[PDB]
Amino acid sequence: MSKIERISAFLNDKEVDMTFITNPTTLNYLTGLAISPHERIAGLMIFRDSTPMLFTPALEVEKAKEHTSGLDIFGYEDSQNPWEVVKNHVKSDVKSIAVEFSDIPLAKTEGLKAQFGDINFVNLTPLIERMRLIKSADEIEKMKVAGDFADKCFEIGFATAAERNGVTESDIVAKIEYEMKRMGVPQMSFDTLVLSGARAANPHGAPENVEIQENKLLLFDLGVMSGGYASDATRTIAIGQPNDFDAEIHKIVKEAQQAAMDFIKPGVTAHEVDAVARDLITKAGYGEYFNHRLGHGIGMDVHEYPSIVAGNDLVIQEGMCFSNEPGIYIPGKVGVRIEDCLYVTENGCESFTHTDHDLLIF
Amino acid sequence: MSKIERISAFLNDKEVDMTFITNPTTLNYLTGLAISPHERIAGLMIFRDSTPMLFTPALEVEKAKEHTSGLDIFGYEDSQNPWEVVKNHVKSDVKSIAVEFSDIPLAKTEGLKAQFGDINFVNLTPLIERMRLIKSADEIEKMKVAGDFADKCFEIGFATAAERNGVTESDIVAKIEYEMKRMGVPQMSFDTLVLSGARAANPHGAPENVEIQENKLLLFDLGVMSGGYASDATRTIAIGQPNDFDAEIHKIVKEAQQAAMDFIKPGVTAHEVDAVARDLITKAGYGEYFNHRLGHGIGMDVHEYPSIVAGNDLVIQEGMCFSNEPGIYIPGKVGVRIEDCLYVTENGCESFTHTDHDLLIF
Ligand SMILES: [Mn+2]
Ligand SMILES: [Mn+2]
Ligand SMILES: [Mn+2]
Ligand SMILES: [Mn+2]
Repeated sequence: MSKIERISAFLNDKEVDMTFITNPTTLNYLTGLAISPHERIAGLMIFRDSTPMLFTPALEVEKAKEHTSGLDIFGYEDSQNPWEVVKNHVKSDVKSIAVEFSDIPLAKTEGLKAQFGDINFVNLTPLIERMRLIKSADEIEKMKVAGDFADKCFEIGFATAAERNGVTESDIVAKIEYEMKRMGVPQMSFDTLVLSGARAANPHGAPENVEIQENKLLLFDLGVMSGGYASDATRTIAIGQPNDFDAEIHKIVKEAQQAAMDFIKPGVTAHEVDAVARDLITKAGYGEYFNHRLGHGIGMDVHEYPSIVAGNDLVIQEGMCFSNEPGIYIPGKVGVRIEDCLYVTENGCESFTHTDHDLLIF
Repeated sequence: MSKIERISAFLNDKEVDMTFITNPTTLNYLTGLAISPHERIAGLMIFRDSTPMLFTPALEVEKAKEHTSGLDIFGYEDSQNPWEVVKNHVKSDVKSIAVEFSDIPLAKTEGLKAQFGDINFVNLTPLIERMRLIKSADEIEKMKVAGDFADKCFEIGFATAAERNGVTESDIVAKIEYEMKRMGVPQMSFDTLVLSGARAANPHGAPENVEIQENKLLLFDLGVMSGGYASDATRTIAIGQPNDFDAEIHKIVKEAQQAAMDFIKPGVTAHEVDAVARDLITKAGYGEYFNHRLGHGIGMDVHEYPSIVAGNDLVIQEGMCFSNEPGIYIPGKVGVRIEDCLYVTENGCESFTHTDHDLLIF
């Protein structure tokens, strides 16, 4: 039964009067409508036993009532005090409101207190996070579209680097984001990374206007937003023939990531999935250089639940989405990472990106 | 008054004990420290008669003394509770705090209340907007740098559309932003607009993957961020030879804009600046199709003060920075806008951009 009926069940169980939801991502997940309120006010109000209302600026009202359903919509003009309009549409005794503690600024809560009195505010964010851990088949299709665009990014990026003739890290970044803009993509899901040689072992490194080094490795970490959903992936290639040491580090990381991918299925635990990759790299003598958890969740944002880390005994179940991204980073010498995100099926998993994992030579 | 002296005199006049300033653009504006703190806590604290203090995360502590002087800097470890460090470091009594009411979220004012008690909060933002309304000489150099980048975008945009061969509005936008990226520009200051023929008359049109039209006009509205400051301009050209109706509409807009630039100087009012261009368009027979104010302010953002609009009797002063952008939009037929931003000198004004204003044919 619907997300809205789940939130309304929460309110009765905890004896809270209504919500006032403000985050534009949450608003899109819950209503289907992507709204950019910027400076003005917009809120979603859900009750224990009454029709949910949706309060927007006067200009967005008609757009909103063609592209949502089940909602009671009304608005306000710059000539009005918005909290007075809201007050004129709620005629009950409000003594508690559920809001999102990390998003709602002081002006909104004070403006709200000025009408309904001395409110007791309750945090709604933990329940929203929990509803997002399991994805529907409809959600997984959209994330598959974002994955296809991440695969095109690699082909364009490898080809741009192989032309040499003075090409730099920033030159390659710009060319990649040029092609995505041409195909209609609205933005990247995080800052695009292209790092040459020893520069790939720095955890704070950033693409700059430095020429890529011959006979060294090149790291690409990238991702896009499409239809409100995200993608994330990493691949490490070679520019000319590398030396024997750097090719052996790449083999270790490669086999470690494929072993975690052949192990994931419902019934195992997050701790166990981290351990497959980490034990393999530790047994080979490079444990002190794999210094972060194996993976993180993904969905509308690039960083959600669950956490694939030690000490987490959560049971993996069908529908979850998360990243699988081991690495070895050795300062001044070399750094390598290989990354996919995936979704969990009834007897296994499938990955969102398909580009080759081997050490290709350009 | 230095900027710090100005905040503190405010506190003595209003009987407030101290500040907790949190927005990173404000932080940069007041001290020269530009940091991106994500979810960790940073705060600037000024007093009525006592040395200012600055609270940052344990990382940023010594990159903070790189860029600031005269401030007692100190930090906190991820294993610590930040508001506790703040409470044990402030050894005077606090019952009231000045903050930025639009920026500071609920979790942070509740974190402060649990350490200091029942705080009375007071809004500092009206004062920052009054300090930002007049620009210093150093601020104007940086805005000129951002304006030159906008002239370079026009050179690139005209050339790309001259090539024809099926090029579209969205092809043209991608090439503009590609080139800015290669030069190290962090981002644009708003969504770039390229609109062809009758599509420029839509008040809500947007670049799309459709071929530009021969023998019609083409509109370019664009700007960048550089060094923490913004820019904004518009030009309108022709693709092939235009018709006589569209060329006379361009001439009317050209003269209206140039007329307002020769009028602006200290002493006149904002209402009078709007009327100079508006009367010219009205007397030529198209007043019904000039349906927005003549300009807005510019600085760190593109949406600040003063407002150039009927009814605003504010007096213009040396050092104010605003836009000058009349236009005519006739549904189904044509749209033209021409736009510069400017700074007011001791006896006139000067423009931030220099690209030609005439109707050029590519
Ligand atoms: Mn990644
Ligand atoms: Mn990742
Ligand atoms: Mn403007
Ligand atoms: Mn503009």
